[PDB]
Amino acid sequence: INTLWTGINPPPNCQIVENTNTNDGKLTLVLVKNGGLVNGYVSLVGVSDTVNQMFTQKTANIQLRLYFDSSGNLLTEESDLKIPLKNKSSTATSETVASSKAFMPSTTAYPFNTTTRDSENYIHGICYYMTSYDRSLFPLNISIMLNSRMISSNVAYAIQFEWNLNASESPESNIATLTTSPFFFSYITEDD
Amino acid sequence: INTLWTGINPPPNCQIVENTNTNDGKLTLVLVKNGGLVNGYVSLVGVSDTVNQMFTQKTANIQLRLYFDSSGNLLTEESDLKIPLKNKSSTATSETVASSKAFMPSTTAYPFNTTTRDSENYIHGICYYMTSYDRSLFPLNISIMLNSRMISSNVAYAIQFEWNLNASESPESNIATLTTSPFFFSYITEDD
Amino acid sequence: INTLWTGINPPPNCQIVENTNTNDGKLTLVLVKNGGLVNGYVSLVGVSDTVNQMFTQKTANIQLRLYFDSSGNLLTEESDLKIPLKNKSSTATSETVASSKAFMPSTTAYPFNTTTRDSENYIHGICYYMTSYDRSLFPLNISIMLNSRMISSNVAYAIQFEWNLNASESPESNIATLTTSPFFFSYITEDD
Repeated sequence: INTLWTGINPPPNCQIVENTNTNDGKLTLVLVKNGGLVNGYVSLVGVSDTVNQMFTQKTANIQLRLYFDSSGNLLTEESDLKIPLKNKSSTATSETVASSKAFMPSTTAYPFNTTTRDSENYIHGICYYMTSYDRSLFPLNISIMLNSRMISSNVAYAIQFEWNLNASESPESNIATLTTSPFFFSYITEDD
Repeated sequence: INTLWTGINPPPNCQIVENTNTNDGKLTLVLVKNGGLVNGYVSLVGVSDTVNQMFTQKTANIQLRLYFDSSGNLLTEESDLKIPLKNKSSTATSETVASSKAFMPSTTAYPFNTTTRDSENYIHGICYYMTSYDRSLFPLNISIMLNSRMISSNVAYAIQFEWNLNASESPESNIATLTTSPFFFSYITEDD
Repeated sequence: INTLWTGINPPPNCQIVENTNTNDGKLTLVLVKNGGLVNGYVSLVGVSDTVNQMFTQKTANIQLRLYFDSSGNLLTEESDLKIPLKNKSSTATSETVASSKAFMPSTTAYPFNTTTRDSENYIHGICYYMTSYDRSLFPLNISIMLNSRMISSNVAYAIQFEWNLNASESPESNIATLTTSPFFFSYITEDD
């Protein structure tokens, strides 16, 4: 049960836009309990042509905000991911809510809405986008927020993924199925 | 047994130049089963005058292709690595064949030779090389394929590393035994 | 017991400057036993006024040198880290000197003071420093040396961290609580 994910290759379960009437992408998130820290693995695959065109320009920004409750269960209504996470006990969602907080980011490490302590609970790094026709690689800046702020009375934990493109003439086409490359990461996990 | 590796400080076990009939590099590969993911650790060291006199050029491309059978076993023949991977249980491999599939990259999140899913199963990142005389750092792109294509009937999985340099004037002498800094990756292990 | 650390959020446990009568930074370090590997986590925070004003220039290089005795305990004398690394069996240390070795960097994969092997035991990568007023990032260079050399007869293993700024005009203020973003690393653990 040391794993909590989206599933290997899942169906469209994102909402890359503050409008979209449905799911436009395909987030693949794999969290694994490693004692003190949690092991991250993140990768996005745009499903909606609207999201598949964003890159067509020269600069873009996609961010997905995830919110959990006090027991580490995804809150579909609040968070951009609209499909619950499950812990691989098959490849199918495992039952027995034995607490998923084990995968939750320590609020003592990653404090909520605090000043005189300014953010300093960010994850920064680079992932890459492989060009449609040409197989080139454009570096897109990725950063994980971690307990951004609780927008809801029922938000106890938060993990936010933000990809930022800012190059000179991205793939001008659409075959740009937009595929962010895997971004490996870790964060101090919540106590028990 | 969470560990499948090349062993600590192995002996020449690669075939880097697509020409050599002898091993010209020492590859260190360590895979550790961690829930639904597999923690990777690669580093490479040059052995032959040939390989070592590569960063003497402002441009290089070394690539190692590994192929395993349905039982997570390495195909020495089809691979550039000519020594089977072993599981930590001493510092010496452990016997029995409970199957090394648990370390094999899931052929569901990373499919084989087909279109409509054109690549997107690549892990791109950056590792470094630290000059001989001086102590300066050179960025050298790394990218891990993952089930490129079954170059043989008896191929179940494949993992291909690829170190590429592209700067302007690198340690041009020779002592350059060549050394990639370790690069850390993670992918979705095979079901079981 | 697979978690050796400083503890989520610690007290200035450092000694960056080769001067400071006392500590001046808050190093956050998490090691995790993981098969033949050790998954690391690193983030440093500036406490002193002197430190929090380094990034008021264009360059800087700070290095926390670490050393352990044959059983894997942090030798506070020789290190710039002045508080032993406790085991996580609460959020407060764990007893039973059943050995912390398993967390230590294999003296074989990473040898000590020697030639014919010069250096070749560094981990290089980039983490980031966010701007105080602007929400920008300035990439710094962190190298992890592993088993540098043994400066004392009681030195068994060592893990040296080095961060390096080398850009052009950094957050010239002081608000610079000097918070380096987390740096994920892995190294091959000592036999047992």
